[PDB]
Amino acid sequence: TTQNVVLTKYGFDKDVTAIDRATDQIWTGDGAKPLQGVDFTIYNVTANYWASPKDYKGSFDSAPVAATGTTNDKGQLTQALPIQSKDASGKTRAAVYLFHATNPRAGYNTSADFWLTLPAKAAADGNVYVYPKNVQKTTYERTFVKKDAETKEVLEGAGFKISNSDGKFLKLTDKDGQSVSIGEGFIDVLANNYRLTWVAESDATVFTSDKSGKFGLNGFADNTTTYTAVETNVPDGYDAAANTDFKADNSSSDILDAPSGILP
Ligand code: NA
Ligand code: NA
Ligand code: NA
Ligand code: NA
Ligand code: NA
Ligand code: NA
Repeated sequence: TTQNVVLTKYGFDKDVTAIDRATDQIWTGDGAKPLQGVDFTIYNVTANYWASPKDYKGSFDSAPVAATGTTNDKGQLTQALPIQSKDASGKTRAAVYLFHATNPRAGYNTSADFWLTLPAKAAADGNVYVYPKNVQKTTYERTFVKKDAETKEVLEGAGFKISNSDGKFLKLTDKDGQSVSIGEGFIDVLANNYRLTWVAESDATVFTSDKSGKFGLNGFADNTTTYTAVETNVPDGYDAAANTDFKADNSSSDILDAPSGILP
């Protein structure tokens, strides 16, 4: 015999704190953003808890995995869980489950671990509703406009790589670390739930100026680190721009490409 636990992850403004809600309350978020693609492990902590209930403080040491999952487009993750389970001595008990975020949405801190006993108070539909809490982090972005140095008009199709002070280069991956194909323009890492990794130059992501000359991305961790934009694919008939040092300071600035001279 099991109960359906429905986990819903909402994203909140940095300075707004959610009130606790009972497990029999169906809460729309009012209308905070549902967070898709968030990974949770549910641990069966029945044995850890019943070792000494008054001392339990959220340990999942040696606890088996009851289930894993990922939030969907509604920020939701559903899982049927046995209401009873065994303690360390093989005695049957009311089951205790601990919910552990293993991969938070880009731009968010990991949720706090929480746990509960089953059977729990359920909503009118028979489901048990939980709502993990976390804090949105402040991330930063940078935009560049590629231009013709002579005409001052924007330049489409110029390719760039980005390096850090270690000489490693930026590669965008999906939430699971896999490669992704990146096109032209400003890349919305936050909306796409991408990750910034630092790799060898040959494996780096190439960013390309779009029809308005624009390229760049959001999702930088800080605004103090210096990075370097290096032009790797120069439009035909131009000379490469000098390397451009920058901070992810939410600004936009121009990068100039000089037309190649032709002599008689
Ligand atoms: Na997981
Ligand atoms: Na355990
Ligand atoms: Na018992
Ligand atoms: Na994620
Ligand atoms: Na957690
Ligand atoms: Na791009």
